[PDB]
Amino acid sequence: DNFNYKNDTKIIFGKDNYSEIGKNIKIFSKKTPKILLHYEADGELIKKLGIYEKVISSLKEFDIEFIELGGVVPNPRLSLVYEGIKICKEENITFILAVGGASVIDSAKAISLGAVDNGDVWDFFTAKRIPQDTLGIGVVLTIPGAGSEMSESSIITDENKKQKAVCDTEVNFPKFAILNPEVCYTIPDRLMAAGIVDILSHLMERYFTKSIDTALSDSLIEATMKIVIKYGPLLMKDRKNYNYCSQIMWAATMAHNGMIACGRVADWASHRIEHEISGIYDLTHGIGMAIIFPAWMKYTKNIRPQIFEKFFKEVFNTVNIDEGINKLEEFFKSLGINLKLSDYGITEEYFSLMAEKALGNSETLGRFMQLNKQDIINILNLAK
Amino acid sequence: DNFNYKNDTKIIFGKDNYSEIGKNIKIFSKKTPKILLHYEADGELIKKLGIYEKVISSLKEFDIEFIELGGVVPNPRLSLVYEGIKICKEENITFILAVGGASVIDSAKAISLGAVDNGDVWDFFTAKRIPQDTLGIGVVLTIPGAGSEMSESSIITDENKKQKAVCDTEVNFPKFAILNPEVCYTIPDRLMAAGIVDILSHLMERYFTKSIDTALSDSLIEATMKIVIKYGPLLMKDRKNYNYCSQIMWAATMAHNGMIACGRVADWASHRIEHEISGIYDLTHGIGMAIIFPAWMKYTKNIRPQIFEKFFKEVFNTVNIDEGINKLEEFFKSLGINLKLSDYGITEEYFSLMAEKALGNSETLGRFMQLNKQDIINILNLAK
Ligand SMILES: Nc1ncnc2c1ncn2[C@@H]1O[C@H](COP(=O)(O)OP(=O)(O)O)[C@@H](O)[C@H]1O
Ligand SMILES: Nc1ncnc2c1ncn2[C@@H]1O[C@H](COP(=O)(O)OP(=O)(O)O)[C@@H](O)[C@H]1O
Ligand SMILES: [Fe+3]
Ligand SMILES: [Fe+3]
Repeated sequence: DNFNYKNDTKIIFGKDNYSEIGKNIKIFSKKTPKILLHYEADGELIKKLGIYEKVISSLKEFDIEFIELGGVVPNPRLSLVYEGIKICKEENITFILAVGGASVIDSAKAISLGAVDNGDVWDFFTAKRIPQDTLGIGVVLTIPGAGSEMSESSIITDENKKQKAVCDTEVNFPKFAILNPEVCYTIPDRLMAAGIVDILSHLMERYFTKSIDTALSDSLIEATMKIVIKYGPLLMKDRKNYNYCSQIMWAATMAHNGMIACGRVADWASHRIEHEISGIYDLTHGIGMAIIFPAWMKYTKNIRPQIFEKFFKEVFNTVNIDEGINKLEEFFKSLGINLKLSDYGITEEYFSLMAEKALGNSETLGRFMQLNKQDIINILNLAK
Repeated sequence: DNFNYKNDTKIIFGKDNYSEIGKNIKIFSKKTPKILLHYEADGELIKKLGIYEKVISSLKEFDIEFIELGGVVPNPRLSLVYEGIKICKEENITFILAVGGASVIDSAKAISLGAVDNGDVWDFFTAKRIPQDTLGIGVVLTIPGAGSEMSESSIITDENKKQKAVCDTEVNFPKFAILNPEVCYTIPDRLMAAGIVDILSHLMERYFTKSIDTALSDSLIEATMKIVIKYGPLLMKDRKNYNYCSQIMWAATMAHNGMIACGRVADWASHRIEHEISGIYDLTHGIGMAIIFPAWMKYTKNIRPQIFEKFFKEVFNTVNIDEGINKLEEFFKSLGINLKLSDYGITEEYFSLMAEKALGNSETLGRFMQLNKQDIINILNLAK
């Protein structure tokens, strides 16, 4: 149970600090800076929220020239990376400012790769060549989900082949990421609640593990989880509260940190099951992770019951798995979330279809518990 | 209460992995690698422990040429950095492997600065010039104290001026740090116990703070502290237990991480008081941090009692400060440590002298509580 850890992304955390955009562009861009401002669509949100302008007022404040590129799709297209690469070689862009969420942060990362490369950028997603440099990006995050602002991955889709892929390498690490919890305020309720689940789930998938000798790390993952459990409901009912937003945003960041999860095997079973509820139904990840995970832990409560007893003792102050599973259920409902799939008029109709697609060509699925097709149907019946 | 965080030092954590020395030298040294092996004195310990050879067997395993430099003093001298710089320009050393503890890790860092600089290296400790590059170092840590293996500081002393100084900049960050808990085994008892106190103390100095809105971070610092409290005594009585050593070593690393302490004001009062007990008496830091801190928290128990109630609830499972201060006292004794200065035949003789030297030219000392000369004498009388 050894492990390595790197993460060089600079964290600029806090509020009323919009100068550090400029400052940090100067610090990690060569020569004189000239940047690309990247965002989903035509600035429609970042502008409506007032980030756009205060962004611009930072660049002006620092004599930073800049072209803009827009038109990002929620799952972004190499269509537009080929666009942005042309522009960074054409206009000698020396640095890119991702303003938005993970799917512009993703597109930004892939432009930063090709801006510096001689060949085609797919070869870096194709598993053909391993990029050895990028220009470098700074992110201004508007929504604390998934942590692409601090990761080494980029998730793009080739729509004319519509084969999607990813590229995972230490070059993709942002040079810096601005994190202001104020951006949490304008987020809609059901989307805020699902992002609080994503954080807890990210933590639980690493926590529930067959690994041993993990006490310290157990403690840290417990601490973050417990904070998500305490504050998530408060933020839900006090959306503009900077403190509440700071604990939550900071929790999501730490959840994405391999210092606290350090040499322990993550189980992705709940993720994959949910992936296929979301493939056939219009349903938000986080909401599906609140209906499935309790189903899954109910079905896996016999593998290492001790590590379940521990979980619920540390986090819900109780040694009975049943009582604690229900407290976790109750905590999900305290963020607006109905706990069953029937409640979303999802029926048993495609449980079979979903279970086959989840397993694909494998026979089982999972690490904590190896789960086969009928196992998965049982879990879906538990969550019905 | 905003904050920034960077740390690019690569963590290689674990056991039976001595190849990664070689591997990681290849990865972060230009061209073909040729390195400097740096250590205290003439390899006397690292060799006696068998690190020396398994080091060499990694470099041979990787066709890595290398000169050696030895002769480090516990508080190291620019005498020898001027030596090692000459050799890295002379023999085109492209990378340095610090094998040892913080005072060779320190000397290594200062050689890495000058190897790449045109002028004198003092100017980087003098506050005259701000270095903009180093060659780069890898550390193999033999003792988990102070965390210089992951810091940006280097503490050298000019003995012919015998003015000591430091240089703190993002270039000093090791490229990688090998951390194998096995190195804990051979450490002597009183020195292992004091290093367990250094870790707890490092955490407590950041915990006890006038800052607010720090719940998540409170939780993480509690988690680590609580682990140091649970495992430290076990490691003390089972010195070769890899699990126990892994939690403790990993705790010290995290204690040195500004993700868990994030935008909170550290109080250095206990450090400074202890510094002057150690200036006049032969006494190990960690042991003096176990006699002074309880004295100090007794004397500061009225500032924000709530944050004391919290501390002892989360860490010693009790809401009474007195009961908990005594549990912390008892925990110190459970590692071999007598709790009073009288027990070391330290008398009240220089309490006055020590209090004046601690304050220097300032009138008070501290952030949690402003402590004046008599205040400090009171704390020393509490610890007598
Ligand atoms: N600060 C914010 N306030 C309100 N809505 C936001 C904010 N950030 C993102 N969104 C919205 O959330 C939806 C999906 O999130 P997205 O921005 O694609 O990134 P992620 O992939 O990290 O969730 C988008 O339609 C966008 O409208
Ligand atoms: N793995 C180890 N086993 C035994 N003794 C050690 C080990 N590492 C360091 N020491 C000893 O500890 C003493 C002081 O620690 P030092 O190595 O100077 O670094 P640090 O400054 O981090 O404590 C030295 O005299 C050395 O003999
Ligand atoms: Fe997930
Ligand atoms: Fe200290």
